[PDB]
Amino acid sequence: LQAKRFQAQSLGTTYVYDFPEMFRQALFKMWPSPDKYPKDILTYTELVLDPQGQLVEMNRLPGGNEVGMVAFKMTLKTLEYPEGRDIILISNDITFRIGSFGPGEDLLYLRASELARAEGIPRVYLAANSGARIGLAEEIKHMFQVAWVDPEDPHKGIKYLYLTPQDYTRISSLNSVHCKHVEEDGESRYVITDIIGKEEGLGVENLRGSGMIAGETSQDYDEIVTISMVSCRALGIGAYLVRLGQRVIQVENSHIILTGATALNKVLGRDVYTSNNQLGGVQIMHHNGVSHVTVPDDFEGVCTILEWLSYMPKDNRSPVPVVTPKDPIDREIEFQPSRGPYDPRWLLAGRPHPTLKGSWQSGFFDQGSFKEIMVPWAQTVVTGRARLGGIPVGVIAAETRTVELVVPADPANLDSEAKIIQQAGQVWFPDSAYKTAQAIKDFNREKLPLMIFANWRGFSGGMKDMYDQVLKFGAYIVDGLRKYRQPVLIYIPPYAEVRGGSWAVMDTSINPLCIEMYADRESRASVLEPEGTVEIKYQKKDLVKTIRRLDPISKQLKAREDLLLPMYHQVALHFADLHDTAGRMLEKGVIYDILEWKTARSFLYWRLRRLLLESQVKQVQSMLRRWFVETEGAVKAYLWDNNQTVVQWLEAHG
Amino acid sequence: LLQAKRFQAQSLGTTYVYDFPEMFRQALFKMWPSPDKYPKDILTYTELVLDPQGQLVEMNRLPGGNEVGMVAFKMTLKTLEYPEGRDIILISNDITFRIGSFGPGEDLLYLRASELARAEGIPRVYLAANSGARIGLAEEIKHMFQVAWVDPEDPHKGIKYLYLTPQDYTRISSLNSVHCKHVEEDGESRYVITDIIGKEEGLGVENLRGSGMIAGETSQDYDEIVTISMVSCRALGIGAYLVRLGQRVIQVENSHIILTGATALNKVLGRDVYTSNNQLGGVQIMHHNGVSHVTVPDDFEGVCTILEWLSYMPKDNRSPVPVVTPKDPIDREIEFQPSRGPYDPRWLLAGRPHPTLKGSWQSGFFDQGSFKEIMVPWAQTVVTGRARLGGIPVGVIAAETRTVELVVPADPANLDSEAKIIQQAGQVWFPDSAYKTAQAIKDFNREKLPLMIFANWRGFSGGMKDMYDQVLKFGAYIVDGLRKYRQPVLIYIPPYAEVRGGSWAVMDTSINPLCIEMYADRESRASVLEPEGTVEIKYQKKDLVKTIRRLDPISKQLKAREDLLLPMYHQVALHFADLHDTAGRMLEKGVIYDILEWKTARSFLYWRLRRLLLESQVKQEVLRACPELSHMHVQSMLRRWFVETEGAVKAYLWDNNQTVVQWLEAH
Ligand SMILES: CC(C)(C)OC(=O)NC[C@H]1CC[C@H](CNC(=O)c2cc(-c3ccc(CN)cc3)nc3ccccc23)CC1
Ligand SMILES: CC(C)(C)OC(=O)NC[C@H]1CC[C@H](CNC(=O)c2cc(-c3ccc(CN)cc3)nc3ccccc23)CC1
Repeated sequence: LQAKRFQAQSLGTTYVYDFPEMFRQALFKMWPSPDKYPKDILTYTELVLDPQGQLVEMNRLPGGNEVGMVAFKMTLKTLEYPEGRDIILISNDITFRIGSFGPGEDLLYLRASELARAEGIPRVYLAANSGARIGLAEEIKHMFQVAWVDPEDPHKGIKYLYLTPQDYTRISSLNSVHCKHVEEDGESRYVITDIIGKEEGLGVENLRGSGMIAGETSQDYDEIVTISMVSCRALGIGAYLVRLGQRVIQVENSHIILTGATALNKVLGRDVYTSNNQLGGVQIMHHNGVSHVTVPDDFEGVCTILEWLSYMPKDNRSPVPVVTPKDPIDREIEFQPSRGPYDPRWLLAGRPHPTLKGSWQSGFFDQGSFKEIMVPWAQTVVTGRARLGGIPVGVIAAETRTVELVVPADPANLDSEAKIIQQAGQVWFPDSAYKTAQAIKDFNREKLPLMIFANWRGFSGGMKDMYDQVLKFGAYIVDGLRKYRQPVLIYIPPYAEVRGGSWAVMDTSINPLCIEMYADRESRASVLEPEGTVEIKYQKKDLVKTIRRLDPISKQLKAREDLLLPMYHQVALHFADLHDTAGRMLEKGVIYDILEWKTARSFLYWRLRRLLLESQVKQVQSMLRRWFVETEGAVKAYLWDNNQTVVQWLEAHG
Repeated sequence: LLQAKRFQAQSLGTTYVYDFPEMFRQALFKMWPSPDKYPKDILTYTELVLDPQGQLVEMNRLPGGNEVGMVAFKMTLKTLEYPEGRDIILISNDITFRIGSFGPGEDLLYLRASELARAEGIPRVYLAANSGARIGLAEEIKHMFQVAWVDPEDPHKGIKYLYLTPQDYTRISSLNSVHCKHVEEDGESRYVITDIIGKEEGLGVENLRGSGMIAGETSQDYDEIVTISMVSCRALGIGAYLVRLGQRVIQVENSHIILTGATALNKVLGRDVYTSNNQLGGVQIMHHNGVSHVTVPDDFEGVCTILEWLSYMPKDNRSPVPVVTPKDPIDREIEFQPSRGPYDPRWLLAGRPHPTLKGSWQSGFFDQGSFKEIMVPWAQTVVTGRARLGGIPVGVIAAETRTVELVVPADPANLDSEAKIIQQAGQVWFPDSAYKTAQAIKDFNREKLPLMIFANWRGFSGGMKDMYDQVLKFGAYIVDGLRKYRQPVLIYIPPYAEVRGGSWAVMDTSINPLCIEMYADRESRASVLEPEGTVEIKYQKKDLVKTIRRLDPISKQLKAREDLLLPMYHQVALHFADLHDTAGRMLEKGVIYDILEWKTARSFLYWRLRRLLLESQVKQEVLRACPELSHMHVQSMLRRWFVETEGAVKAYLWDNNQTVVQWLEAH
């Protein structure tokens, strides 16, 4: 017990059978107000496989593992689900054969993953592995013979390897070797054509059990909630498993590798790499978007899992867990967006008052609810989870400030150095387009609604960015949104803009059943900005036609026009901006309704509470409207355009 | 009379839209074998025009008479694959009508001809020669609006607001072209302009809802039907998006696929960085990154590339693959012999027109002249294309073994940038070639094509820069693409080729056992690690020393004998680890269907693919009436039906592919 408990702590990780006590303890932390802690906060049954190759809920004593993989079906008690929520907890045993994957490790991972898929409950995976198992025939190793090209003289080569007829006969019929009988020199010998071995998990068959678990993981992300935690290391198959599950928590001083540092130096020849953390540590994986969040220790990772889960429904057949809000809906929004650049997280989470202490300047979402993912990667777009009157939502927000990308130096070219790049705010770069698509896909498979705070000038059209695939990454936004199954609320806040190519990828017509567009009183939208519109449709000739109409002096002339030209151009710009308003967006029907920031929280809440209520009842629209008319009256029918009325009605009638 | 529009298109380096149908006709004559066996009405088409209710109607009319800068055609084409005819939808911009800009009607006519191709489940062909979303200003309000200056002496002080005189607010009806707040400044009535709407439709944000409409439709099209796009002259904004959402792109030389022009970007940067639109989205960029699958010198050569791509694709999303009678026999051996060292894998696929003599050809795996590659300059460690195996069209993916020389082109925005040469080791999946592979898998799956993988991978790139460039994300896209694969997948490791660890994992039969079939050659290899790797962890100096003591007569002083024997008994350990990596082991462990031989692999895999295709159609007819039956109820039915007709003496021949195909084709 303490021998395995030492081997794990010496490797910096948590011993596998101690993990459920980290879950029971973190549930106490997440729980609000003691004394009133619930009875049986954490209940579980260890998942083991029987000799029939089938899973069984049998409960034993810790340490008694015959395979280097441990799974548990658990029931957790949370503020979201106080009676309990179920998950499947798979984990690698870092003590047993150094966390390698053999047939028995692949099979348990598969059968527990298939059980979570059948129930539709979250699959939480704990990674600490050495990848697929490796093996040579040790029986054949201590018996095999060599036939040299010159028996003097090891140089010149080898003809083949053989077995003495006594030894070929001794290993039966056991099927461990394929041999061709040969009469050479004067002795009978069995040329080893193929080495098979009388053991499982020696080569090729460990890849079939790797493909098996990759395909299952691939499919789970599409039907259930998958979460992966990297502790110590994730190698080859272990690294691909975390990726296919998409939501990765990387502990500090851990690595997500495909091949090791020594292995890569051995192939390349020279000593390129220093460590495995270099190749796939936090500085690589938290920065390129493979890792969603970093944590100091395994305990903190256990907390981040439950934290993410608190935004997610119980299973794939249950709605989002809406909780009684502590922060009211009847409040205005203290924080006010500026015309110039600002941090979009203020717009979401609020901020401490700029001058006053210890005051808080409120934001769109409920205080303390805004939890961001993929923070260091593709900083021109903000991705995360939040709560709106207790409704957990997926959050996507454009960054308006110029950001800093630090491409690290390539240890492979000794003349390489870190490339520093500036990325302009309100722009979808190849990376930010990828991030926006990825968060769309991830939040859709969590069965979460989506909230986008829109502020985009367009996609980057520069040579490098076009070479780097912006066209391909922008197309993935259009499809992520088309495939969206829950409500999508698109909002342009005050002094924000959505221009040409950006609107086209998120418009109501891509998915009208989910997408709804809301524009602020002070927001803008058009094909080009006024400058672009002015240069094509409001040229110098028209500009001179305007002076010779409005200027009373313009009745010599060239002296008067050349003075007013930069002034009547400012006129043209202002004229063009008047065609880009929310007033025009409403007249044309491209948006649902014009919003006012201070009251946008309360409006969007009731509209969101409505849509989620309306969809559950459906799991047909005219049927819902007629049932309102039937119960409230044909005289009250005008209130069907009022969300609070309809919300309070749906919550009552049912 | 309309020859001026024809002259306006020639000067823009493109074809006039009403001349494209006659190019199709001519291209079908070129692609028709031996005259005069030319079929009656090789091309028959109708023009698709929108009615005033916004509905598509079939019209037989004279050219040059469209009142929207978009044109659509419902074409019936007589080809070798379908001699009685196949249907396509042809949509194209009209570069002479408001410079091919996308307005209200242009967007509705693209959406309606697309939905018709969706509803009919047939190919949708789009020819791009556009200018992106249409822009405009309210011209009426322009010659009438007033400026309220903050200091009118003195206009340099700025603008307070723009307004209307009481006179002009009345004149402007009942027209709803402006929105005003009534003001009393100084003493006279002024109607402040708050919002300019405009009389004419298709100015601002309504064009972007029309763009979102067609974007979402093309995105659906690609997933459901065959999508092909060609680029002539230019593809701007929404136009660039359309070609990409359709995925399969032919870019004509000298044309550009861009989001924003060089002039506008230079104004935005405040620096004269770009000199041409070609530096942004010309073939130098689009053909070198995968957005453009192929390039052609002119509009007629690309019209030929569409029909060429179509010759591998079924007539609709319901039909089977167009199987043509083979001119190149199935009964033949492959002449080209893969080497132990690197070779061009296009020699393994298409052969070569003979090394010594000249020669016609030294035969390859596929039928002569049938291999047609896509994405030639992009991610050169993987080869992607289409080909025919005894007249069966397939998607082709082959690992490249030669060390590829990648030229990273100079960034005119970056001052220290030069044309950089990077080395891409053969047999390795990099962030770019993993992406290229998953792109081909996903795209060929939507063509409803069987896939054939000629595998030779050492694994994925594990270096720091490559891990940072997303090799895990892209490698995972191979898993997701093969799992969702719907037609047979024939993976084969050629002679002297290898599949190691990480590379087998992404493509194993367990990902899609209903589709995936694994075959290995007698001279191929596979395992978790390369011999050198297996020997490094599992056959250490301790075991190496032990062997020296057991197999060396002299080793019975000691330390000196073994030190001069260690470099050689090490090579012996490599020989030992390599015999675990043979096809013999792969077959024993049940990881491969069978061990094949290079010479006879073409004959073998043809009858197995003919079998797989024939049986899948039987399985479909069966699971149409009773979708509760499985693949195995279908397997034993045909198996027992064969029993039981031919034997039971010939029962062992249910395992022979040619025999079952012969029984199938006949029965
Ligand atoms: C440069 C950064 C990194 C900021 O981003 C990009 O590379 N692209 C993002 C974005 C940039 C703005 C663009 C919208 N452009 C305009 O509204 C605009 C257009 C034209 C213009 C003129 C003629 C044509 C011909 N159709 C097109 C544009 N000229 C201008 C001059 C000054 C300021 C803005 C503009 C979207 C992409
Ligand atoms: C080769 C490059 C760096 C261009 O590509 C990669 O980044 N990844 C492909 C990679 C996949 C993993 C593989 C490591 N596997 C081994 O089996 C291995 C090979 C050799 C090895 C060394 C030298 C030679 C040349 N005589 C051949 C193999 N040495 C090792 C030492 C320790 C552990 C594993 C290995 C490497 C390829």
